[PDB]
Amino acid sequence: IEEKFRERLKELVVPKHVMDVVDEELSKLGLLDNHSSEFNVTRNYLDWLTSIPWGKYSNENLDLARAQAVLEEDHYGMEDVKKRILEFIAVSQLRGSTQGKILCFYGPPGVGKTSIARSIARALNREYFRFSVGGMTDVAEIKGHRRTYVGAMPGKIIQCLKKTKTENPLILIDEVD
Amino acid sequence: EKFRERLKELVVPKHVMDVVDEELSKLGLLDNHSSEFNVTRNYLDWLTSIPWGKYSNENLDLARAQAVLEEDHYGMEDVKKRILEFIAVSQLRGSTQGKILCFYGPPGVGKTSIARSIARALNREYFRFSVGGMTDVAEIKGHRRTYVGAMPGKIIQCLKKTKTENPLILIDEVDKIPSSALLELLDPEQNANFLDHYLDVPVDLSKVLFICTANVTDTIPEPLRDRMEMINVSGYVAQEKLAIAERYLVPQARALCGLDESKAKLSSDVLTLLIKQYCRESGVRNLQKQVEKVLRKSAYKIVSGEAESVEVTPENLQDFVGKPVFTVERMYDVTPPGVVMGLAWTAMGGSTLFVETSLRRPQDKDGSLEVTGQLGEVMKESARIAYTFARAFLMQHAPANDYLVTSHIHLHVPEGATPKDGPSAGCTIVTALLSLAMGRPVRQNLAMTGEVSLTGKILPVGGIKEKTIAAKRAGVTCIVLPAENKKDFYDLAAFITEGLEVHFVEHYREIFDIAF
Amino acid sequence: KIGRGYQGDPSSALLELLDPEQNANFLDHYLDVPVDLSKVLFICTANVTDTIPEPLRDRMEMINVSGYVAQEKLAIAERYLVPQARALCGLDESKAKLSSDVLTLLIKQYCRESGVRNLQKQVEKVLRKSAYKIVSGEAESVEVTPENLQDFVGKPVFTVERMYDVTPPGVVMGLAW
Ligand SMILES: Nc1ncnc2c1ncn2[C@@H]1O[C@H](COP(=O)(O)OP(=O)(O)O)[C@@H](O)[C@H]1O
Ligand SMILES: Nc1ncnc2c1ncn2[C@@H]1O[C@H](COP(=O)(O)OP(=O)(O)O)[C@@H](O)[C@H]1O
Repeated sequence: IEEKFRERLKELVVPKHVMDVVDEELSKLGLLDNHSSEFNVTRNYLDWLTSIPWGKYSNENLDLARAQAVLEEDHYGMEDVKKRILEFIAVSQLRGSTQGKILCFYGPPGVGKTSIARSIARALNREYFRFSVGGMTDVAEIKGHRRTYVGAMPGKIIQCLKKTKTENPLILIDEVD
Repeated sequence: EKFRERLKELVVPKHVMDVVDEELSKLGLLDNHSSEFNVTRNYLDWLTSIPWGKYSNENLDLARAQAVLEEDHYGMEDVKKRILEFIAVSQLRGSTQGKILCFYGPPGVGKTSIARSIARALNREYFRFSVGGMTDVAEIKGHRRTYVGAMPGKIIQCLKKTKTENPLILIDEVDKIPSSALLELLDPEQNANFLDHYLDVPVDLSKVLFICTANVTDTIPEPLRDRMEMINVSGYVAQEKLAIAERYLVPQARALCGLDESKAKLSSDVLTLLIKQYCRESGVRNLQKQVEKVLRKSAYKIVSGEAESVEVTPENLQDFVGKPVFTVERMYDVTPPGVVMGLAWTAMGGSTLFVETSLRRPQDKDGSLEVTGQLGEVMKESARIAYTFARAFLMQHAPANDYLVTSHIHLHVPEGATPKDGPSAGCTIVTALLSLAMGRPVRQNLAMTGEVSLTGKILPVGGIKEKTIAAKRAGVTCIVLPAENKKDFYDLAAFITEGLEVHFVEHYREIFDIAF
Repeated sequence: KIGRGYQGDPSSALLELLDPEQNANFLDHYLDVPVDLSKVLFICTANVTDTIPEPLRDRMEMINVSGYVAQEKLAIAERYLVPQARALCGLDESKAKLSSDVLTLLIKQYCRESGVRNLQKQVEKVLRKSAYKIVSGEAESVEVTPENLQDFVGKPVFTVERMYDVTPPGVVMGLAW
């Protein structure tokens, strides 16, 4: 029903283009015939559109002392990673807005890269999603399929957004090599 | 009403009760016997089917757990010990829901029956559903009520069948699997709140115990691997295959075929003939197939009028199973010069191989070695390294002996071993070349295995269990192993290594001394 | 039935028809009364072990039906194939006869596949080639000999093996399977 979709947006900050798309799809749903193929298509589409956290951010811990304690508590050593996270927090504190970076941890297996990533998420109070690019070989697993095709599921960043329900999710891409 | 007393007997949650009475009043606007009537009917039937508060009492008692585990299965002492450790840890922690157990090993070892045994031991309700390339979520979560194909799914069907909120769900063949659905099924953050598609109301899968089985772990996704505790289930030796067949396989199959003991029999001798001839695996799957074949043909016999009571002795066995396969045996009872008995760890299991060498041209210029056998790059490298070490060893030990460095040899290693541990025959190749160069045959009943480096260090190998099993089965009295496999050889059993003079070595020189 | 897409017919719709426990209440969309198919013997055929979805592949019991040896093929050709081909082409046994010798030769040099279809094709070809003569008036009767068989079935597809009444110093006889 259009009610659920209209309501799931009342707690978001939806951009104008997304709102245009949602409105035209809702009119299309109103005009379509129930439990038909096109209706299922438009329903799945509106579901995925209205289950994106459009203006929601989680509130981060910017206290250097507490973050440093949380880091020193879960892992020994790793001074490069810990200094990098502390500088990240200092720069995010010198501004008001939230910051976005792209880091790469490389090293032998079993040295705590994934675990320190989870600990960084805990210290920053962000969410935490991880997907593997370990051997994947189809670009659709990242970019998504059209709506025309039968399977038609959106990527994996869209799925991590829908899951974490926030826009500061600390994605972890394992095995990029 | 039927549905009313249904929900009255069991402890319903409030939101569920609200929704069910809502849909019941929605049917109250009667639309008798239509699509929108039977949809509501099936919805309410599934709802009053699902158990809501009722559960099964558990039993974390180690004594009864041990009794059940030893009764339901033979052997598997280490797997049983791991199960008891899990049970004790889960009694201490009290939750019994932390990490998922996953048994892996060769096919036919009965890692699917351990789940039933565990359900019996924990007094839970068992349920199994397999995941072989399902590629869909509709098996787990189901379909929507709008589709003409409207099914709740595997989980809700399990709940309706067990009538229990805390059953045991085995997941078969994970390594053959769609996976994100399993993640949402196993993660305790969302098991407590599980959403079926055919049932918009959620469900609580927090007290549910999940087990997994697989054939190999490498193909299981690393997300799941991070969430499973792997238990290794190994194959059975012939001595315990016999016990399994006598106590479980033959009674089960005789029940399957509608017979009983007074009409169809299978002696220990014919059973072990089956085990050693018509089956060369590490499980009991092919043995179970052969036993079912025997019993089906015996049933046909006793129906056709003849043979009111049939007996299968090792002489009339070809009437049932056919002609003996895997009959080929030791190729050399006294090996000539240039032939050595190595041990191989093949796919099916251990084997004994006869590495052979022969001069090929009549005897400046250097000699040459050509190698047959379907060898790969690594195995050709191993043959070259062994060749060079044997050359140098001879030119140091017998400096006047000119055989290796001038003659043209032909080496043949039989094609049994896996692509890995192919280099395990290095000491065998070196000894074959030395035995050919000198005029001496190798010690009489002597089998060997182990890797050799360019300077003669004896490097460790795998599959010591299979290799010593095949070595004993081939009638070998003296076995040679690398020195880093002392643990592997001594920690396997005592009824396998009794009359077996074993020699552990580190460099090749002492292999030479104990082989000549 | 390769793949299951929009309400896939291959497996989901058939497993509940081949599952021993499910079918006892078989729900058909029309005639919405779950019926029991308990006393029903299901025989499936295939020509590949794979390309059967595993949820069925484990429900059935694969029975292998391998090809035929030359003497099996000869017995089949004499019991069934030649009489049926005569009944179709309308030729009597006397107007054209196929000895066991010529049938053995045909099998040995023309039909070395696993089934009997190519053999039936060759027998039909011989019989219709002879029928043409009977009708065109020439050769009011026909006899097929291992010498003039090339006139009915063409030149052999396989190569003939040599034969040595006295073996030279180079050759040795051997038995093959
Ligand atoms: N410096 C460290 N301090 C504490 N634990 C560590 C450290 N390094 C590794 N570990 C432990 O090793 C385990 C496995 O590490 P993991 O994160 O799987 O390595 P990888 O980098 O391959 O993902 C983790 O559970 C973690 O607790
Ligand atoms: N140690 C054992 N004791 C009793 N039965 C066994 C044992 N090992 C295997 N089996 C038999 O093997 C069959 C199950 O094989 P299983 O190991 O489940 O194969 P898979 O692992 O491929 O599912 C069961 O019928 C079970 O009776």
